Amino acid sequence: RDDWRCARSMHEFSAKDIDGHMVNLDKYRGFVCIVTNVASQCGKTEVNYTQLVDLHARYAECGLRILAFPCNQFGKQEPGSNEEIKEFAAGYNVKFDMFSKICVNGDDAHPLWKWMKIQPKGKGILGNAIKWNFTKFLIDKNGCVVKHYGPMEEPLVIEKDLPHYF
Ligand SMILES: *CC(=O)N(c1ccc(OC)c(Cl)c1)[C@H](C(=O)NCCc1ccccc1)c1cccs1
Repeated sequence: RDDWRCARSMHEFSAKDIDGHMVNLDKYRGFVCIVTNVASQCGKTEVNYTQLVDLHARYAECGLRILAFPCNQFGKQEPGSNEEIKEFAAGYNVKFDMFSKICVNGDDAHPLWKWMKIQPKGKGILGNAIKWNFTKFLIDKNGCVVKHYGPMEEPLVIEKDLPHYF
């Protein structure tokens, strides 16, 4: 639709988790979140999953949460079913939140992703297009986008930004 344009927080959105159940993202109010588009057959799948698991293990007790959205739009590198992707993520000992596969670009992009991309200046992205697998957004406790990190930036580079938002 168009109402996503008017939102001011991630917490105004909902999304289906990887089991198919709708999740209201306002449950993340009060938590610092990394939101990322993931893929199982990407050249950087291992480094992204393992470092995201490591960050979550290290900072969940501080309030860090991670929202992973599978997306097949980049080299068709997430071709499997939601059940297969859940089983894949389990292989990296993922304990953060897996969502159902979505689009992140184009007219059928999930509204949360349409919204994140238009956030200002250094928060949202340039060109209204996610470029590849494993773009990361840092979301503060109020659900606002505070930083983004591109497909080639390892998740551990986010660690230096976390203390300003916990
Ligand atoms: C979990 C947590 O939030 N930590 C922390 C506090 C404040 C900030 O920045 C505002 C950040 Cl990034 C993290 C832990 C932490 O507090 N570790 C110390 C453990 C402890 C031991 C005894 C009593 C109380 C706390 C941090 C993780 C890395 C650096 S600080």
